Amino acid sequence: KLNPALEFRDFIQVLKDEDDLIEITEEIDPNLEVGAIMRKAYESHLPAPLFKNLKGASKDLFSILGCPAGLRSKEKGDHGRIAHHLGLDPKTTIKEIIDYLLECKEKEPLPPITVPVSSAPCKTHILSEEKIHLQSLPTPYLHVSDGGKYLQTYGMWILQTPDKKWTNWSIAAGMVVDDKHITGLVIKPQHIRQIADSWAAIGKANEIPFALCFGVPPAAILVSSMPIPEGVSESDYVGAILGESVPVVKCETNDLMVPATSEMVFEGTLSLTDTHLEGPFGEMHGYVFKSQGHPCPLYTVKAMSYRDNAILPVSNPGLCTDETHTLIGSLVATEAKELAIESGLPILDAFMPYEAQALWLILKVDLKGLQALKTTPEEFCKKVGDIYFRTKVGFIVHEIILVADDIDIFNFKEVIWAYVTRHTPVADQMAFDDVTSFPLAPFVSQSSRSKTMKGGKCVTNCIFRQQYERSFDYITCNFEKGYPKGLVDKVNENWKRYGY
Amino acid sequence: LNPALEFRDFIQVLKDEDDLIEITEEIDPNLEVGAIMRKAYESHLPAPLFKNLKGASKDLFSILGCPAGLRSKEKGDHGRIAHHLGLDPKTTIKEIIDYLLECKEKEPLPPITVPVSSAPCKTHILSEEKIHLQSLPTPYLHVSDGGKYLQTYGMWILQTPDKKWTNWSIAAGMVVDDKHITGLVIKPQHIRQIADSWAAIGKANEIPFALCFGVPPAAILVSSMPIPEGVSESDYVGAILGESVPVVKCETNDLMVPATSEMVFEGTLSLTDTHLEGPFGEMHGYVFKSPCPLYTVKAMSYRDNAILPVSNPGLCTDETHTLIGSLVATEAKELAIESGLPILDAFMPYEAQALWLILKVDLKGLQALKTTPEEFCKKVGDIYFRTKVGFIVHEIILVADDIDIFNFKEVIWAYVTRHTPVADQMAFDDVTSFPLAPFVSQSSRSKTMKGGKCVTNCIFRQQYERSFDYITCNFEKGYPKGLVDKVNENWKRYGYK
Ligand SMILES: Cc1cc2c3c(c1C)C(C)(C)CC=[N+]3c1c([nH]c(=O)[nH]c1=O)N2C[C@H](O)[C@H](O)[C@H](O)COP(=O)(O)O
Ligand SMILES: Cc1cc2c3c(c1C)C(C)(C)CC=[N+]3c1c([nH]c(=O)[nH]c1=O)N2C[C@H](O)[C@H](O)[C@H](O)COP(=O)(O)O
Ligand SMILES: [K+]
Ligand SMILES: [Mn+2]
Ligand SMILES: [Mn+2]
Ligand SMILES: [Mn+2]
Repeated sequence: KLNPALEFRDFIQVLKDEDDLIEITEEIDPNLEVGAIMRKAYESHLPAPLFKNLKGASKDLFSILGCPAGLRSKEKGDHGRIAHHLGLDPKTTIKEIIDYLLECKEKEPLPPITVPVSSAPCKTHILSEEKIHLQSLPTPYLHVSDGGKYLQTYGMWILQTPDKKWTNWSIAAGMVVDDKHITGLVIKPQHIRQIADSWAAIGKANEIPFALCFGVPPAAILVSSMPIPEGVSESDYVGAILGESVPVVKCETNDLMVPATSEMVFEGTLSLTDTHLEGPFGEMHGYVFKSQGHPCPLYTVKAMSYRDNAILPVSNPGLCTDETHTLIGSLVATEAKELAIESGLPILDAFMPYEAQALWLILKVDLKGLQALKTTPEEFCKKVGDIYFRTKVGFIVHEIILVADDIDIFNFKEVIWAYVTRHTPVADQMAFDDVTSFPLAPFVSQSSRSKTMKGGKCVTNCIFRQQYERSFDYITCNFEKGYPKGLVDKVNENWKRYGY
Repeated sequence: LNPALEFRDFIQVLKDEDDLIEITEEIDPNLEVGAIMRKAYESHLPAPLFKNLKGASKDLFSILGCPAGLRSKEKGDHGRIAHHLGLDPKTTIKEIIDYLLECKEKEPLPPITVPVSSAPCKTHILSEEKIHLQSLPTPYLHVSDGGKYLQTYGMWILQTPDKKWTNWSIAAGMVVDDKHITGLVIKPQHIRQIADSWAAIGKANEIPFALCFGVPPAAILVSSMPIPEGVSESDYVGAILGESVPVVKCETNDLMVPATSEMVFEGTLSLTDTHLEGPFGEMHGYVFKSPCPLYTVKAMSYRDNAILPVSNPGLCTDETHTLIGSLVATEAKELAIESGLPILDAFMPYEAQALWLILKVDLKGLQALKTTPEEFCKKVGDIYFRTKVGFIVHEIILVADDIDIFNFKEVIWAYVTRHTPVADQMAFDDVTSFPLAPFVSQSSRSKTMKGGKCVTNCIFRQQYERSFDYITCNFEKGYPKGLVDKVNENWKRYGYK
């Protein structure tokens, strides 16, 4: 019996059973080759590559699994890979996946369970400080012009507060610096930064304990990507999704708990006072820019542990569609739907289209609910923007687009139609000048707005004026919706006989 | 086969390409014609030729639908459009546009009168009391249309009182009763400009016209193109064809009609005698439940087994996008060259329902102007939105020369990643609005008819000044060609099926 949500290796096996994984046995260079193969597979929605013979590898360190949450063909279920991180039927839609995650918020949180070390495959091999050699690993060089090799693209950073009440799991990119050090972005408003600032506040900025875990339970890596509330430990919600506690063991060199079935675990201390230049790194909007960036904190690795024949999962970001659109975007959408429900807005669904590179959040609006409020477009846009852009859930989003409930927001052909035909350029767009800008957006990073970090965000009204007051019946001029059902069925029936 | 010159040769070349289905079973012109057309358009399928319409006579008529719809890439996807011009069927939309511009530099060839005996449009001739427009199997195209639309891919002919300008153009035309048709006749369209000349000398109620169906395909393409005022479209159609269009006189007035037209209607137009028109399903995808001039039909002439060509507008992609959009883009490129802007290409993406005009900028030419985003956006908007060529266009989008503007994947990528919402958009408040845009028609801007247009800057600030090298993070552009080729070569050996 396979349990893909609880075991990374069972997740591999079910993708094999669905012919959605290719074991590549010939020699592949971690320098560019891995990365280009991944981009080709993401962009035509093809099977996930599993590289078994990397140039420079040892028997144990490591294989690479690329594209762990890319899209695949509609026949097998196109979001199948996502659905298997949650233990759901491979044909489940992304609307359904979202509404499942919201149901699991109502279930009892189950905290992790400690198990004996001999039951943790992550403890099979252990390396102390003098045996750590990060430059000897077959780490990938993923994009032309990247500043280094990125070991950490699909692992889980684990940090805990000084008072021990909140342990955080999240994903952020991590670059190998030298034989013992990794560096990466630690920016507001992310929780990794909030926890580090709390270590600085009690005098320990140069010695923050961390763990970095690869090939965790798939449900854990997906909740690592999700912006749940401050103070809530990811592990307890992951337990609710699994229906059982995640099994964990303690680190060798600190008090943190790591999943027992991890492929690889790195441990150490993070310093906010000892910094290094990071990047460049190809990013979720499709670009490598040569900008040297701010200097970033340094992670010092002091121990590692791993399984026999260990597998590193990898994400290679860029043009749609990859994990930075299917996870970051759809998990912002999950929490955006939750926020509409708690603040009383009449939203049926939310979604971040892949074609818009996770910059556009579409809200599908219930028209009876909207009419009950007896409001105007100007007041509704302000209320919505104030809810979303002044909170952490809104951070990556630069344009919020409001459409009526006759639009399938999960179909980008319906969304681009409503966008160009139902909003007046400029006049139907409300600017928010004083809110936090998203620094990765290229129109921000490559402007003066990078110095100031405020504004450039908008709410765009694609709801007709009459739709705020009452019913408004119009015909949509295509085959499926423009003609009555009986005629559609008759044309579909006689299609062959006509001569097609 | 000369498909640019003969409508029946166009139908045959489509037969030879398996791009035409002769439908022989009985089909109702009430909704069924329309629905079949929509299904064909939307999956880029072969054009339906309806041979046995309920209510038809032997001669009046069949319907060809989807004459400038898209087809499979294997056959050439703009093949139908290339055939209107006599070009190879795999010619790209880029090459089609550039061909139309090269044809502006050839010598115009005015029409040539031929004998009435050699002219098929004269095979059958009806006099005034033999006109019965309600006995034609005219299509009822969209649910909630305000009536039956006979004129959707025919050619209106109007001439100035001095005889020096003959205009050919397309505009929708709805049957009102047994003798009368009504259509939109609006500024700034040449048909309104010419009608107003007749009103100015006291003949607003008796303007001669003709209406022709199944014209030479090159003529129906130019009829949809905004060429300059006072140029008779016939003369440029001649330059395109490499010969004069062959024409014959109308029975009841002095206008000349193409000799091979399937059907010709003749009469007088009145601007002061109005009737309710519409609603009609339109180029942006809607019928809304929301008073135009009257055309009096006084004579008709037609071929044996005549064929009415039909366009049914709606969602992308149909003739309102492949012709109206691309021919605005053709004239938009001509205006850039004439005004001196650094534009390599222009296109109106079909996905944006012909509301978006994308302009591909040459960065060395832009850098040579020593300008800013604010000043360039003003310069571009002032050229386009204040002239007839910019009439349908509500957003102009400026991109650099690394974007293929003919591929909508790269357009939407550039759009969302390279402009700051609002701050990088310049509103034009005092220019004329397109009254068909749904955001205009369903707001109080329907009554003012000004504003709601903008130029959106999608060129990075540094690209106005100098080189700017970044990597595009996909497979074919992100990696060296050698490595791209190596991966493609070994793809099957890895295990991909
Ligand atoms: C799935 C995923 C999420 C990335 C991500 C990537 C992936 C594959 C990469 C590694 C390919 C590239 C860039 N990533 C970063 C990122 N957030 C961040 O602060 N820095 C990052 O470097 N994220 C988002 C981050 O995981 C979410 O915002 C979480 O909500 C953070 O958790 P938190 O709410 O506990 O802070
Ligand atoms: C190809 C095509 C073009 C339509 C058109 C359609 C098609 C199929 C229809 C019939 C399906 C629906 C609506 N159309 C109208 C329209 N222009 C207009 O003034 N009224 C219209 O009703 N046009 C565009 C018109 O032909 C262009 O604006 C020309 O440039 C007009 O020529 P002009 O420069 O000589 O005035
Ligand atoms: K998280
Ligand atoms: Mn968190
Ligand atoms: Mn004209
Ligand atoms: Mn014309």
